[PDB]
Amino acid sequence: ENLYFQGAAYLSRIQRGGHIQPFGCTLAVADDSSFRLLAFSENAADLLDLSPPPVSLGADARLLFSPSSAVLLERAFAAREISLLNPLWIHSRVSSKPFYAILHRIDVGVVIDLEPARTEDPALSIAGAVQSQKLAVRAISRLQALPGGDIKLLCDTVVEHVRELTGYDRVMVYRFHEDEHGEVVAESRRDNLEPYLGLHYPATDIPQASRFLFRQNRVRMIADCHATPVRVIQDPGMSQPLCLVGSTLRAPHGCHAQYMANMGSIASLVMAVIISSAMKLWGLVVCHHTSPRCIPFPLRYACEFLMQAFGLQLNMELQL
Ligand SMILES: *[C@H](C)[C@H]1/C(=C/c2[nH]c(/C=C3N=C(/C=C4\NC(=O)C(CC)=C4C)C(C)=C\3CCC(=O)O)c(CCC(=O)O)c2C)NC(=O)[C@@H]1C
Repeated sequence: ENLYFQGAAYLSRIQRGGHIQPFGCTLAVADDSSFRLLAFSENAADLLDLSPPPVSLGADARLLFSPSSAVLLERAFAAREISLLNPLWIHSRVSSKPFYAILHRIDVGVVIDLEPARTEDPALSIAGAVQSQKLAVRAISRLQALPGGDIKLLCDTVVEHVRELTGYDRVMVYRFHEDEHGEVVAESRRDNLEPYLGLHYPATDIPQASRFLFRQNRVRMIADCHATPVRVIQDPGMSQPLCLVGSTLRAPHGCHAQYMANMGSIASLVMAVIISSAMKLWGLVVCHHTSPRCIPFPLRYACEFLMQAFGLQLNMELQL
């Protein structure tokens, strides 16, 4: 309504921008049991230690990974619901470098985001997975244990639990006003950082396109706003840029990358606060770091279900 004069501003370059963040790599793979590579980020061979090259259009994507990894991929692709197995713990074929693989389906096939695992030891990997999930359930029960009719205390508790879970320098709750401008209504930050609590920002800083995408893609991580985006090489038969809207590694729009650089938020993690209207974006939990940061997928998943629990409790206290 207030941003009506923008139309669908930015939506095409956010959905199909052609670039990923360099901390990981992306593969698009045929969804017909051939595992043919349809597209790959130009850094894939480098990140997989693999410089007919194994990373080339039409090659078998399974041959990038260890033989036991290929079996997990075959299972995940054939599963009734691909999201249930995310993330896969898989190894590159030649170097045995471990990755979390996050799979999703698009128009043309399956996208695989590969995020390097910053531990080889499987047991410490499991210990990280486990601790996060149990931290989210603990956070959720602590939100359940909260005296009702106090949205401010709910927001102040959320920011403390998310800051302990994620380790970001600054964690905020950003609430959208009626006129679509926002306000920082709760903050937990490193004590040598200037507070943003109580600050108001124009509606135009978060365009309708971005607000809309947060309904389907509820958690977005940016590892380094200064990182050079990586282009996607695609099969010449694809008539438009790959859909990256569901990718964990989608590069920020250059206007946002510059916004983050000007704010000194080198890294961010942004999560949707969704309530019933059938669903409304009430606000965001916005995490900033003053250095690069890329937390493992299991911690981001644990945040996502904490945020579902926050939305439901918030939606109860609002209808009440
Ligand atoms: C470019 C001309 C204009 C513009 C575009 C733009 N913004 C976003 C998305 C976001 N903008 C913010 C804003 C804030 N972050 C903060 O820390 C604060 C203070 C609390 C504000 C107001 C946020 C949170 C997002 C979401 C980003 C994310 O997903 O992590 C986009 C979408 C970017 C994309 O790639 O998805 C775009 C295009 N921003 C401007 O300021 C210009 C007017």
